[PDB]
Amino acid sequence: EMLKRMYARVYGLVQGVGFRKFVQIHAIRLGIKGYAKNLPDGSVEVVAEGYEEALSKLLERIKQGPPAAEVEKDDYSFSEYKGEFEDFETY
Repeated sequence: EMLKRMYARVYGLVQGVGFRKFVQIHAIRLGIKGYAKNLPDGSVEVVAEGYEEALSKLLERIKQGPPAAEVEKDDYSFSEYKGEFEDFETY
């Protein structure tokens, strides 16, 4: 398998810092589809599909965030590609 589905969630100073826009820019550069979403607890989740290597690159960016973010904690999982998405959105 060359494709995967990734789920990731980050905590810390991760909302109001341009995080979703940052993830989207990187996802589009990497050819990844899915979305980034602000959650009510202050965390951000990302659901993404595409080449496993590209998803790993996107995860490295997710772990860092844009310069105004500070990611304190994360979790993530890679599972079977479902072919669910057509672009990369934010919510």
